[PDB]
Amino acid sequence: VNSFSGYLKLTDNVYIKNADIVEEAKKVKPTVVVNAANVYLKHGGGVAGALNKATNNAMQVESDDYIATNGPLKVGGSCVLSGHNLAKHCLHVVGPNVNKGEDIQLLKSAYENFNQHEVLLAPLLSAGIFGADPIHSLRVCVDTVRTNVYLAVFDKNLYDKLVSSFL
Ligand SMILES: c1coc(CNc2ncnc3nc[nH]c23)c1
Repeated sequence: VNSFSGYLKLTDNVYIKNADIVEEAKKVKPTVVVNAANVYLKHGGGVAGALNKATNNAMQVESDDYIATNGPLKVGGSCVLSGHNLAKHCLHVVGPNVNKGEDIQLLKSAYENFNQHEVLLAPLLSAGIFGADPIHSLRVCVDTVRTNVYLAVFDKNLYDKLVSSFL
């Protein structure tokens, strides 16, 4: 049993809810929240801008030190940093950005990072400001992630379309 409430069960391991990921993290304080990161960990907008704002910019300060030491992530890659006031850990995952011309085949590699964690609160990778089709992102998630993933989809309209169209 875990603390996640109000989710629709899609599969053995994948759950979904119309919820802003920021407010969900603050309520649950999950072990792992996933950020929709870019390779520079520049948390300007979308999910990343919203979680960084909720940490009062502490996520960005930690991220800048990480990049100064290690250099940029890979598209499809990840790193584990603090969850600050939102979670124990934040898993920063880089899905391909269609609005930068990145290979959508990298979306499966991105979701494979989730398998290193038993339970996660996450957004749909490459959705929102990253330009991919969220229906596709949900299909790759279900077909790639084997650990228990709780998805927070804020756009009520999109949530209803994801559920209605789910095979
Ligand atoms: C209300 C509208 O957006 C938010 C911040 N959370 C958020 N932003 C963007 N994409 C999201 N996906 C889940 N939660 C998200 C709150």
